[PDB]
Amino acid sequence: RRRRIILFPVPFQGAINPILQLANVLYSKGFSITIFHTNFNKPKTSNYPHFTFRFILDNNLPTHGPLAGMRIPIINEHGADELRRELELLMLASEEDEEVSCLITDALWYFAQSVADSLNLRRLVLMTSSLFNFHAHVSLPQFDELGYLDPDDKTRLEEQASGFPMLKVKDIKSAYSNWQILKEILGKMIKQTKASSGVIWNSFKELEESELETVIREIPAPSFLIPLPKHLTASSSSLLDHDRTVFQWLDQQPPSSVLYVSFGSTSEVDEKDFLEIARGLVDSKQSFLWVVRPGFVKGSTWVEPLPDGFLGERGRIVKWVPQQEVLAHGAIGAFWTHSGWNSTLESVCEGVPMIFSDFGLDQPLNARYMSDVLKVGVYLENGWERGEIANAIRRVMVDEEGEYIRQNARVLKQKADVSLMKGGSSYESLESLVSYISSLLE
Ligand SMILES: O=c1ccn([C@@H]2O[C@H](COP(=O)(O)OP(=O)(O)O)[C@@H](O)[C@H]2O)c(=O)[nH]1
Repeated sequence: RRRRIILFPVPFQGAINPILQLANVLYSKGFSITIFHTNFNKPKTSNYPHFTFRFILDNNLPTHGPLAGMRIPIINEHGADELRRELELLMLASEEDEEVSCLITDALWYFAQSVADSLNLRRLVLMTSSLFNFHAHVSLPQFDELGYLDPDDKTRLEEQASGFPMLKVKDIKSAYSNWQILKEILGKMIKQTKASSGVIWNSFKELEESELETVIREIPAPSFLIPLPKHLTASSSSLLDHDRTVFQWLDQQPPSSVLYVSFGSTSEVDEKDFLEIARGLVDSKQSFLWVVRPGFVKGSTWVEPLPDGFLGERGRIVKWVPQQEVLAHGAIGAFWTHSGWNSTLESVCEGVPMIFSDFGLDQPLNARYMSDVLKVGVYLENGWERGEIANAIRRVMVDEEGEYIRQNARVLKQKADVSLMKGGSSYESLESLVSYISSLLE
């Protein structure tokens, strides 16, 4: 292959997944692929015989928990010299007829821009969160001087934000609840994304059409929107063993009778709220498949606080599944999600309507957009209460009053499918991306 692309993900599941989906999309278009990766949380290299892996940067920190994410600031602050040596030696060791076209990194690797610059290597960024999230980010000054960033101030919560009517004030509070902490790294990510040679968004035009103008205005480099879950699932980059019972169980369930439930990799709840969630599921009387990661419940290894047989025959709790493949199964009627972007987009691409909870960061923004703009789910935006949970589940899955949500999800899946076909917005965006990358050396 004449042209090689180097991709460098952040080593967590929700960041590895889109990068390796993109790597496959680019390999399909004729590029050779080198993955730079930490030894930490490395994927199964034997699932990618067509890729070359080069392990870097970590050849005392915990492997799990919120402290695991400390690797990202540390590598941003201390990895430049090593990344440069690794990039330069690969650039030098290339075949006579081969050329390294560009580096693609997670936007969170803001340190890679100066490194790539110093080698005259173009860097493109893969955004793993939405255009709407970015639009909210760049509106933070206007939020600030309206005081919305004031955790000890608790007013106008249910009001729409002025100048940003798609959001409520509480959404902004929740999303930027750690602002004073994160404003530094957030600012660096945005700066070095704007300074990049191109931004790839895991999205599609018909999903976030209200946001395109913002990214054209705010980012000089070209933007490309590609809905990676419509190209392929992320099953090959799973860091955990998929549960081997769920599909046999799903085959025993009537169509659209199952609520899939997963609250995310790092989310955490009190025992009180955990039990209230369980009560709401039982009260809904719907069948459910619930992925609970060990540690989800404060103070318990897994799901100890659940009483024996409390979930009855209608429910299953597992630790890990191939999520997009589950969402594609005919038994699934709805998805109760924490509103992480991969999960939300997977559900959209499989046409599954959603019930939304959130645990901060971009999740409240995703829930608000999907529930109020697209109207493909119900946002539980006032905590955990068994009656409200049961009503939301049933509205999406059973009630005739929720038909519009179910139909809106079906229509949006069809729009994603159309965007991939020749002539569609995603197809042409990918065509532009391939031509752009191919042009970078001339
Ligand atoms: O049992 C599970 C739970 C999650 N996922 C995948 O893990 C990723 C989770 O990313 P997301 O952005 O939704 O949220 P996070 O867990 O990073 O907060 C998605 O690709 C899911 O399909 C999976 O394959 N199986």
